[PDB]
Amino acid sequence: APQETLNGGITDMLTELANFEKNVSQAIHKYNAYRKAASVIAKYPHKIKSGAEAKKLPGVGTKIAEKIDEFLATGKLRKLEKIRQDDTSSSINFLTRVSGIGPSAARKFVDEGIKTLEDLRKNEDKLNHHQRIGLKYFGDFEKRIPREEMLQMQDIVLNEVKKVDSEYIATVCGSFRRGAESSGDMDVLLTHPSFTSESPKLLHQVVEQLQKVHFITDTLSKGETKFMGVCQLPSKNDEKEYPHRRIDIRLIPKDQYYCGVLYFTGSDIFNKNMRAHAKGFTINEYTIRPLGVTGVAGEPLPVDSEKDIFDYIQWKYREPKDRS
DNA sequence: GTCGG
DNA sequence: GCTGATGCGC
DNA sequence: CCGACGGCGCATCAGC
Ligand SMILES: Nc1nc(=O)n([C@@H]2CS[C@H](COP(=O)(O)OP(=O)(O)OP(=O)(O)O)O2)cc1F
Ligand SMILES: [Ca+2]
Ligand code: NA
Ligand code: NA
Ligand code: NA
Ligand code: NA
Ligand code: NA
Repeated sequence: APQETLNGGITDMLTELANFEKNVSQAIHKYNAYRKAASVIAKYPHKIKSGAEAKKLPGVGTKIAEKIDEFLATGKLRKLEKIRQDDTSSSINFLTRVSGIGPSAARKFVDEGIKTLEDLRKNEDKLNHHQRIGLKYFGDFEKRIPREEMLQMQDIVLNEVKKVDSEYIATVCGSFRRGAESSGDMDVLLTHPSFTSESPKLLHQVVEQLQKVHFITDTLSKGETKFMGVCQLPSKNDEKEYPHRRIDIRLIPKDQYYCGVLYFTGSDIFNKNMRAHAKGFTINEYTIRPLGVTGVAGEPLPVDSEKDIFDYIQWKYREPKDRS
């Protein structure tokens, strides 16, 4: 992609606006509007000279064009400069960095004068379990995970899953599967021949084994098909500890596995494109369905490889590396 | 906020 | 007790 | 003008 020195001032401005819309205004559609605009501008291979120029791009409209004109004329946006100074809004925005504190919790905290991590720390009884864990690992959860460490993590997960039952299949998806040099977390998809579209404790026994070997250290949420938690690589006799990392584990039916793998591999942006580009078809995380004459989705087609799904749409098979 | 019925 | 709604992360 | 904009699983809240 183009160098960030091209339009980084504009992209950074739009992303900061997007965050205030999500976290303070609770205006999720304006957050996505600003993100879309920032993304289309990030990809534009020219230094923008005017709001009119940017307005030609899809997702940039009248108001972002006007903001780009103020930014180019002054190096700032009055509106952003003001909200950055605002103790209430800045504090709400900041607290949403804690995993489990969304815009609603953040506002409620700030309204009670709880505005900093220090205030959260003093008020543990006002936090739910997930929020306590997000606070405990605030710094670690914002660190990226080098690929080297992801491989070590993958080694542990695959070894322990097979130890519980050698018929499991486990696949690390997300940016790792796309060969990224670092990841934000570990996404694991799990299946087992006994669990299909029509069919005990298959997710639990895996989570329990990873806990028994002290890889999984905390649990954010855990149901029959989705686990969200925290893990940590072991360190040698005295290296400093590794950071705690986020890990998800999803149990998916065997006959929907490849649609699962495709979906959770991503990127989010690739999937949107692959879905939008689907001829008389609709693809979700579970299935690929042929749309009828009226646009109604019919029955799921059988799938025994990611490629089958590319075939159905006559889409040129991209490998995970090329789904960016 | 942007798009498009 | 329970159902359904909302918040949340992704 | 005005509605769509992603949808899922789990934790927790609101209310019967
Ligand atoms: N909000 C999201 N909704 C999605 O459907 N997705 C889908 C399902 S998961 C897949 C991309 O996965 P992630 O969200 O794990 O992001 P990633 O692994 O590509 O990136 P990162 O290394 O986790 O930062 O695309 C992603 C989202 F972030
Ligand atoms: Ca991920
Ligand atoms: Na609002
Ligand atoms: Na435009
Ligand atoms: Na948060
Ligand atoms: Na109810
Ligand atoms: Na993820």
